Amino acid sequence: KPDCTAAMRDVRQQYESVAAKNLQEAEEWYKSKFADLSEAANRNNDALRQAKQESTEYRRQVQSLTMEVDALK
Amino acid sequence: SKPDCTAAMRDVRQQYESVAAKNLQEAEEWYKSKFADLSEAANRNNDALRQAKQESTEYRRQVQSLTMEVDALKG
Repeated sequence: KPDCTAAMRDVRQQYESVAAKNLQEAEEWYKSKFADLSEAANRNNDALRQAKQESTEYRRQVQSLTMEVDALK
Repeated sequence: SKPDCTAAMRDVRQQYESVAAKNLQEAEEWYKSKFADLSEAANRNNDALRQAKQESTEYRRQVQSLTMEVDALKG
C-alpha cells in the first residue's frame, strides 16, 4: 500500500502549473493597465518642459525691462 | 482498510490554495501601489503645468505694461 506521497506530489504539481497560468494572466492584465496609466501620467511631458522654460524666459524679460525703465527714470 | 489517498490529496490542495492566493495578493498589492503612484504623479504634473502657465500669464501682462513705459520714456 502506497504511503500517498506519490499522489501528494502529483496533486501539488498539477495545482502548481494551473495556478501559475492564472497568476500570469492576472499580471498581463496589470501590466496593460500600467502602460495605460503611464501614458496618461506622461501625456503632458512636453508641454510641461516648455511651460517651465517659457516661465524662466519671461521672468528674465520682465527683469530686463524693469532695469530699462529704471535707467530711463 | 483499503488504500485511499483522498484525504491527503485534499489537504495538499487546500495548502496550495493558500499559496496561490498569497502570490495573487502579493501581485495585486504591488500593482495597486504603482497605480496610485502614477495617479499622484499625473496630478503633480498637471498642477505643475497649471502653475507654470499662470506665471507666464502674469509675466506677459508685465512685459506689455513695461514695453509701453519704455516707449513713453524714450520719447
